[PDB]
Amino acid sequence: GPHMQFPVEHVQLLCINCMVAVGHGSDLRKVEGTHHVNVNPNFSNYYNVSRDPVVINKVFKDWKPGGVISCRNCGEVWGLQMIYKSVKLPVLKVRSMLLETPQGRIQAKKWSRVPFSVPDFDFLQHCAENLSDLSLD
Ligand SMILES: [Zn+2]
Repeated sequence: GPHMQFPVEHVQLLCINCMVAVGHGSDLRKVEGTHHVNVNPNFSNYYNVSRDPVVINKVFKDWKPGGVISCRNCGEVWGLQMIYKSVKLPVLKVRSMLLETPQGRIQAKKWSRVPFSVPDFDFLQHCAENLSDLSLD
């Protein structure tokens, strides 16, 4: 029915091209609402960084560029890898990614249409998971 509803837990990160699931739509996040980046350690296996170092128009401050990302399952260049506070966050598109839902797959060209939710990168956690200066127990 109406009320286009699609939970992240229901939305999986796949390759519109491949479509084998390169991640989860509930494992990705946003960065200062500038560019969506799906965080995942096993993602490095789902993509290969180009040879060249930085290949972008200009460089950013809030974060630095990385390497051109390309779905290893297929190759469809997602974009480039971005680092922030020492966090490898791949910057993919919305047209290169597929949102597998129990209501039907969805492929947008703008995250502005993304059905699932995309929370910003919780640095507090990543910091609490990278520092652990708080506690372990
Ligand atoms: Zn691919």
